[PDB]
Amino acid sequence: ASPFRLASAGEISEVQGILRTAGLLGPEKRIAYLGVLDPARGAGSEAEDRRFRVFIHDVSGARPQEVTVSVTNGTVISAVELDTAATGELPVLEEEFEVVEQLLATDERWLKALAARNLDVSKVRVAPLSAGVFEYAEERGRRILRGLAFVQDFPEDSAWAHPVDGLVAYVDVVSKEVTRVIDTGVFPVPAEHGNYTDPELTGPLRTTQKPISITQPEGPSFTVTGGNHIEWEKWSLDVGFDVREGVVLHNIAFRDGDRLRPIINRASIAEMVVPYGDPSPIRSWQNYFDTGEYLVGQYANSLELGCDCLGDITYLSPVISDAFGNPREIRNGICMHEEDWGILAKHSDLWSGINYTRRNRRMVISFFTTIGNYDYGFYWYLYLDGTIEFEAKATGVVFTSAFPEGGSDNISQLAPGLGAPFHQHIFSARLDMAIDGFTNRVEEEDVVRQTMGPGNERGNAFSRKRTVLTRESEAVREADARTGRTWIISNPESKNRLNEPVGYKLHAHNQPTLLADPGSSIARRAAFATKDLWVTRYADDERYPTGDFVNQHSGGAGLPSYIAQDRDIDGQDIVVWHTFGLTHFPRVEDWPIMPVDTVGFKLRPEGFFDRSPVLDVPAN
Amino acid sequence: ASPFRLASAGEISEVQGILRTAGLLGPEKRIAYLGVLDPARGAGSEAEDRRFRVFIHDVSGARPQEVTVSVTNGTVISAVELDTAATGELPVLEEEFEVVEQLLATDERWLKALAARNLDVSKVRVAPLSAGVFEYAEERGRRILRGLAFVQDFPEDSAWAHPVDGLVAYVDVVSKEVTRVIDTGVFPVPAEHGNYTDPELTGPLRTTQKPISITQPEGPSFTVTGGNHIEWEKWSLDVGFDVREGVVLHNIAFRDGDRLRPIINRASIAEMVVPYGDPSPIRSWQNYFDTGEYLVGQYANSLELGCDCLGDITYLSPVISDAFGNPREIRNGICMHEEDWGILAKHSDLWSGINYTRRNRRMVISFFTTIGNYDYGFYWYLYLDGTIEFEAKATGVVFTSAFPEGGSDNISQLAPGLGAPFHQHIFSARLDMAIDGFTNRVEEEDVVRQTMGPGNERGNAFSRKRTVLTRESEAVREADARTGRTWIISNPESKNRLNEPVGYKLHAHNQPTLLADPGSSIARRAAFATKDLWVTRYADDERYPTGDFVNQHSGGAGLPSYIAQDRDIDGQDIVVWHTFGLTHFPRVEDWPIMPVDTVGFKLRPEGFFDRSPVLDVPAN
Ligand code: NI
Ligand code: NI
Repeated sequence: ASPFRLASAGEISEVQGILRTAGLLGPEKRIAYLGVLDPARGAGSEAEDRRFRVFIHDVSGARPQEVTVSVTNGTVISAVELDTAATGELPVLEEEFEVVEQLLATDERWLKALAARNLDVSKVRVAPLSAGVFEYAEERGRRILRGLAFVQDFPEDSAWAHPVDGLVAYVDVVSKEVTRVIDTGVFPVPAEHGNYTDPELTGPLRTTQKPISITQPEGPSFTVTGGNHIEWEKWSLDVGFDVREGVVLHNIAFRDGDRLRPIINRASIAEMVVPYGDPSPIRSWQNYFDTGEYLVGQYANSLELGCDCLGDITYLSPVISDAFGNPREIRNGICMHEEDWGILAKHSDLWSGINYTRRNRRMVISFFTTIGNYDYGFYWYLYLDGTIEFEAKATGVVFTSAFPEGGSDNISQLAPGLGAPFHQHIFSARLDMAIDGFTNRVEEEDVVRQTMGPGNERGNAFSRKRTVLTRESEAVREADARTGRTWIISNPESKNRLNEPVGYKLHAHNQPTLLADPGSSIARRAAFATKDLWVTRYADDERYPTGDFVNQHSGGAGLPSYIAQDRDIDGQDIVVWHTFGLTHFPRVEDWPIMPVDTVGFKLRPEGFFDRSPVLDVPAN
Repeated sequence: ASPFRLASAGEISEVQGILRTAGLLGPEKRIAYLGVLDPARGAGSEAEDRRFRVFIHDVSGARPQEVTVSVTNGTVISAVELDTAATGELPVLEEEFEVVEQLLATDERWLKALAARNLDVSKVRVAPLSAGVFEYAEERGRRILRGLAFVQDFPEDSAWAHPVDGLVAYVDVVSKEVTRVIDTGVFPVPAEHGNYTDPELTGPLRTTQKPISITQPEGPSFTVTGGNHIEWEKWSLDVGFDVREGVVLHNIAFRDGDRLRPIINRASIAEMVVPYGDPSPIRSWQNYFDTGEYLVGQYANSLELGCDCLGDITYLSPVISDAFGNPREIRNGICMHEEDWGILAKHSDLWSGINYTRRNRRMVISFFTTIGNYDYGFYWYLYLDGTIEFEAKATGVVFTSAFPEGGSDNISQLAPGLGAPFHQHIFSARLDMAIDGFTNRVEEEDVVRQTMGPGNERGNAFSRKRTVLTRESEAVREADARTGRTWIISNPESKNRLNEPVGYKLHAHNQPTLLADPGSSIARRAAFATKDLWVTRYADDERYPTGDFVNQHSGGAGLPSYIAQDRDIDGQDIVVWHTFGLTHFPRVEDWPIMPVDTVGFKLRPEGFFDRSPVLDVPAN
């Protein structure tokens, strides 16, 4: 079918065979990542080559390998051994989750720390946390996982309510050694439970909510063909899914009359990092790259009808590979539906006597993932007027600690003795731009204030200025909410009827960027997060802002390296990388389970059309 | 019943009778403004005293009067004659709108200007606009309206497509004299029509949109008692309606257990200003205060079921006074409904095996108004988690001009020869705070970055700092998006279970504030718009950020005068005034009719509750 169709179970199986029948797949080999590759840059590509990229880990301790197979041709295109100390470790394997707790349970240092706290080892849950890169020389080259303990009073108890502060362990997951156990001192383990389904906590449930029924008696207005191709209200796109990025949007275009006009070639959340701002050595190394290290697509939930997605929902069940190369389906992992969006346009004109009102609607493509204590909803919206928007919804259970006696400048109190370390959830949307084709350019537009005087005697004038970003070395931009700064992506060789380059304007939320000291390890490893907007020249090997192997990578791996190429981006095939995130100082209201907090960005047509593209929407 | 109930037709008729009886409402008198006053500050009130404030205009040129009557007691509490040259003219009367075009139709200077452009006077519409305060000394003390011409080719033609640039006229609407006709030169009058209902422009209407039905089989979850008292999912409030302010929310409180806890005593949009940034003399005086000068409430549309408000809607039809004191009902002028709001909270816990998902909902209270070419929707939202939000939706037809041949730094092109001068739509939300009562304070909270070194060896630490605003002189604040600046309103005498003062945090959108030069007439008249947040000590006569009389009134009233009192606001009855707006550089997509653009703000609980207030929300 389409070269952008979702990976089939058969294709995953065929990859497994190909790797097996080559000595790449076997006994101590585990697939840490597998995903289909996007078609190469071309126009008359009438020869389909479905290729898959795989990261293969070796349990014995042997060197991992990056292999690209061709499923169409049943071949191995490349297979390279990786020097992980140089290029970074492979993505954390799901099967290594339990390992940190298991190994620590027989460690005398650990057991001693628990005994001192009178904690039963069988009730101590341990979180498999990414290690990052700090001052531990012995960790370079080794696949380390750090562990923080949470007491679980019983099977259905929420362990997050009972953090064990003053203690942290480091574990080499291949040699299976507890490399270290640090105990800075005993902290009271918070006693209150955070069991949000416990009637004693919830109280009598409300009986006041009457139903809100959302139906489509004639079915939805969008069509799904070729498994993942969507056609909706002039919009056209292909919904892809990657185990690392999650939902990826391909070929977003708009049928402007006779033309199917491209806007965005590929849209994805290429990275997601959660840096913590607690200077306690128990947590100061804590930075979770949910997308890069853990792979958010891998953990997508199976969304239930009527609970997660309301109304007329069309589901996609993406297929992924397990650690052995067998295909695993994520049933109902992606929701697709259209929802009413209030008033689109309205005017009651006195002079003409015409009263006009039209309703708005948006196509929604979403999924929800669970990464330990956090749960994130990723939502992509396409609007009738041409607006494209992304929204991330952060919920789950807050990552806890003990609340220090005498307070804290970096931790807030949730319950008696229970603290919540300050942190941020920072995202990177990778937008492979295609405004009316690939010849694009980006301009930074600032509102311009004018001084009262000659030519502006009443001092009421205000303007705007646009600065073209010509080389990558000038394409690392910061927000300026004060001057209403935005960035416009245009095609200098495609003019609208008023002879102006067609374009789309990116409206950012202007939330704070990475707060960590610039010389910090996280500042270097997640350099993308220190600036709001980056523009690079497209390159098939530049996929993530943090690089291909984020786990225990030293620093400067992605964007800072690409940007260093200083390529021409003025009227070229370019990619926009927008950093946006939430800064959290958890409140009592976030405990025991946090209500959704949101962040995102949007792009609106800016002289893309010759007039409003919604004049043909009826009153119905 | 409740002293916060909406004005009834009988009450308005009684005010008329009381005024007539007092000799204050003879045949030459007109009611420019009539509204019910809120109950006085207190507790033990001795029965009801429904009072109404009225601004009385005199068509014969006599001085207007401000009068307060007690409709309950049949008395005039006060009546004072106004010196308009000093304190400001009364709001524009609806009847004076038609006067501008009518008077100009027989003016020879006007006729000559039209003849020079070959325009038929019977086809030239004149947009009657507020005058402002400029260098025209003869205007001081007179009621002036300025006029800009638009050609209307036929009865149902949209005149905005055909602006007549280079011409403007000033008219005294009382003495009925054209004071000035300015013609700076002819400009081609744009020829394309902007008729969005013309099949020739719309093209064939889409047949692709299938229905989205939203119903509530068991009715809505909120209850309406006493005409305007709403109770929904723990929230309690009274929906009032004022002709100047539009929808006003009273006594917003949350039922936390046995306690009905107040949050906001009164919330309204106390002012709106639309300044233009085109330095052409034809439009450089252009600034309307839709709320203050025109009274947005009197122009509220009657909303259509299914079109304007989709779902199970409960309408309020507010009653206002006509120019003579007779009651007039705005049928279905306010929509009240609850809408589904996606996911509220979600977590799939590995350790406990418990998968939890809850849906969100919001109570919506809204109205839409039309003032000339603009249509604005005002939306207030109450969420399950305790969040309060306001959203303004700006639509209608763009205010046009000619597009200068050699381009423009202050006007954009929409169609051939058609321009759209740059402008802003700035709002002022007046929040009379009552966080767990009237003893409140405001703190400005900035995220704090920390330097790597002693105490922060890994350079990951980040904090927050809060500065209490103690006196009015230090309560005029600006946004700082870069440092995640927010403002927290707390009650220093009411502490949550963790012994922290309860509070609510205001999250602003950090959009650009007033762009006009600080020395401009508009910067002084709309002084409130130059700053993001102001905090004043409550006073019953400090109602609007611009004063009681905005029309043709210079600086001297409003917030700048209030603030000078430098009152104590640290743990006192205080009022928060938040400026938030849209900066518009119209684009081709905004022509022929503008798709909705939005702006707003929200307040989220900040340690107000002892834990999440939505744990009792059913699975459903
Ligand atoms: Ni968080
Ligand atoms: Ni506008």
